[PDB]
Amino acid sequence: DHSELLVNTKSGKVMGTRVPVLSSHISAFLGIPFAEPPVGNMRFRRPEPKKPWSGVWNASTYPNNCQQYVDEQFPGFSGSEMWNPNREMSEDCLYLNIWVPSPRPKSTTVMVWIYGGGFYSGSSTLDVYNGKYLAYTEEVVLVSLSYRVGAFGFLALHGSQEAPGNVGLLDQRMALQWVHDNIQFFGGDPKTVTIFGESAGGASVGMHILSPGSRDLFRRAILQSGSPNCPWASVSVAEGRRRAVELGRNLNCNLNSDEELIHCLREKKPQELIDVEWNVLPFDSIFRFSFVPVIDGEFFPTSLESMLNSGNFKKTQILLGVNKDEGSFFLLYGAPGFSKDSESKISREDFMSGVKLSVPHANDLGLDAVTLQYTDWMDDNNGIKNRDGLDDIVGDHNVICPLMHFVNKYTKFGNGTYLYFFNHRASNLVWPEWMGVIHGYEIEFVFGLPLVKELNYTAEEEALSRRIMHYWATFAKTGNPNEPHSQESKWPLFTTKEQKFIDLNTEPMKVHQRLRVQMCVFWNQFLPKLLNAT
Ligand SMILES: O=C1C(NCCNc2c3c(nc4cc(Cl)ccc24)CCCC3)=CC(=O)c2c(O)cccc21
Ligand SMILES: *[C@@H]1O[C@H](CO)[C@@H](O[C@@H]2O[C@H](CO)[C@@H](O)[C@H](O)[C@H]2NC(C)=O)[C@H](O)[C@H]1NC(C)=O
Ligand SMILES: *[C@@H]1O[C@H](CO)[C@@H](O)[C@H](O)[C@H]1NC(C)=O
Ligand SMILES: *[C@@H]1O[C@H](CO)[C@@H](O)[C@H](O)[C@H]1NC(C)=O
Repeated sequence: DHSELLVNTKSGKVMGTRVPVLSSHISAFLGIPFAEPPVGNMRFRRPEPKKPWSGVWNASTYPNNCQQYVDEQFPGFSGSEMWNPNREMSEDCLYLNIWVPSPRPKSTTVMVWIYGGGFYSGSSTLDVYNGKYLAYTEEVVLVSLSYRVGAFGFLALHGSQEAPGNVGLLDQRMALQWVHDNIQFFGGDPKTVTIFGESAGGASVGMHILSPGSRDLFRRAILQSGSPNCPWASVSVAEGRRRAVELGRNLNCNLNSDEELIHCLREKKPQELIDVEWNVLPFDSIFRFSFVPVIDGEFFPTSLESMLNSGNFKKTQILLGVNKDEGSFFLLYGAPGFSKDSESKISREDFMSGVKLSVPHANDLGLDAVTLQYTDWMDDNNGIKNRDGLDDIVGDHNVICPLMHFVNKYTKFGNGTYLYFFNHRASNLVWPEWMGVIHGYEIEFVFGLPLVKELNYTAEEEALSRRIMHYWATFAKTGNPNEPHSQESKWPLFTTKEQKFIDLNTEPMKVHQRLRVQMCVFWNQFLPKLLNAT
C-alpha cells in the first residue's frame, strides 16, 4: 500500500481524500485525532496523546465540533450562521485537518490555523476556514486544529490536577506537538511552521509565543485582531476559581471541596453547563467571556505584562494587525440601541450606557475620562457620531490598543514585526453598513474565498485576497511578507522608532505610522493610571 492519499505517521496510517479546488485538485486529510477523547473522567483534564491505532484511519470527512454555545440571535441569517458549528457537537472533538498540495511536496511551509470565538466557541470545520484555496494557491501545507472551549477547555481550580485550567491551550499545544512530530510525512517542513489565528485564536498565538512549554514547537506567528494581553483573554486564578464555584452553584452542585465540585460538574450533560455559563460573569458588560485562560504560574510563569517587559518570550518574526471597526460586532449583540436592520443612531443616553457596558472595570471618574476622550462637544447629539464613537471605544479598548501594546513590547526583543490595518468593506457583506469592517471579516480574504466566482466578490477583491494570501504565505516561508527583488510596493518592517504599518485594501499600498496612538496612549497609559490612583 503506497499512494498519494495514504500517509503513515507515528500514530498510524491515515487515508485522505482528493478535493477539487479552482479547476484542480489537492489532498485533504480531515478529522485526524491528536489526543484521547477528553470524555467522562477526563472532562477538564490535560489532554493525553492519542493512542496509536492499527489499520487505516479514515480521514475523508470533517470531525465533530467541540461542545459550545450556539448563536441564535439571527436564525438562518448567513452572517451569524457562518460561525456556528456546521457538524455535530461532541466532547470527542480533538482532531485536526490538513490540506496538502498535489503532488505531495517534500518539505514545504506549514501554516497552522487556530480558531477564534472568545474561548467559548469556534470550529475548525467552518466554510470560511477551508484550507484548500490557500494550500493550493500558495503551495503550503495548511493545518487546522481544534481545542476545547468554554468550561470544557478553561474551567480552572488552581491547585487541582483534575481541573487545573488552560487545558484548551494544552489542546492546541498537543496538536502543535503532533504537527512537529508528523507533518514531515505529509510533505511539510517541521522547521518552518507558522501558527496563525484570529480573535481568541490570535490571542492563543501570542500565548504560545509567551509560554516556555510551547515556544519550541513553531518557528513564526501571525496574530489577526487578538493579542494575549487583551482584557478579555485571561483571568487570575482567584477569578477563575470564583467562576468555577459559581458555575457549580448554578447547577445545584456541592461547593465544599474541589473534588466534590469537579465530580458534580463531570456528571452533567454538556448542554447543562452551556445553559448556565453566561451567568458567572462578574460585571454587566460586552466583549467579556466566561471561561478563559488563567495566569497560573505554569503555562504562564508570571503576569503577561512582566513577561513582555523582561523579554520572556519567543523571539522570532511576527506579522499582525487589526480591522477598522472591531467594536461593531459586540455592540450589535450586546449593547442597547444597536440593531441589525437599523442604522443604529444612538442617543446621548444609549451612549453613556454603552460606555459603562464597554468598560465595566471603570469607576465614575473613569467613565467620564472615556466619554470626554470620545465625544465631539461641538456636536454631542449627532446619533451617528455617538454610534461611531462607541464602535471606536470598543475596538480600541478590547482589540487595537492591546494589540499595539503587545507590538511595541515584542518589537523591542523580537526579530521582525510586520503590522497591518485591514479597512476594506466587502462588496457582498450581509451585515449592515454601520458595522463597517467587522471583527472576523478579514478571514475570508486570508483563506481565499474571493477567488471562488459564485461567492460574488469583485475582481479587485480577488486580487486583494491573492495579495494577502501571498503576503501571509511568503511570510510563513521566510519571515518577510515581501518577495525579494519583485517590483511591487514593499511592506516595511515595524520598528520601535518609526512604527510603520500598511493598510490592506483594494487601493495602492499606503504606509502610515503610529496606528491610533492618541487613543492607545489613553487606553494603555492614562486610564489604567487613573483607575489605579482612584
Ligand atoms: O465571540 C463572540 C460570539 N461568538 C459567536 C459569533 N461569532 C462571530 C465571530 C467573529 N465575528 C463575528 C462577527 C459578527 Cl457580525 C457576528 C458573529 C461573529 C470572529 C471570531 C469568530 C467568531 C458571540 C457573542 O455574542 C460575543 C459577545 O457577545 C461578546 C464577545 C464575543 C462574542
Ligand atoms: C534577526 O536576527 C539576525 C541574527 O540572528 C539578524 O542578522 C544579523 O545582524 C547582525 C547585526 O546587524 C550582524 O552582525 C549579523 O551579520 C547578522 N546575522 C545574520 C545571520 O544575518 C537580523 O538583523 C535580525 N533582524 C532584525 C530585524 O532584528
Ligand atoms: C470513510 O467513511 C466515511 C464516514 O461516513 C464515509 O462517508 C466514506 O464513504 C468512507 N470512505 C472510505 C474510503 O472508507
Ligand atoms: C450571489 O448572487 C445571487 C444573485 O443576486 C444570489 O441569489 C446568490 O445567493 C449569491 N450567492 C451567494 C453564495 O451569496
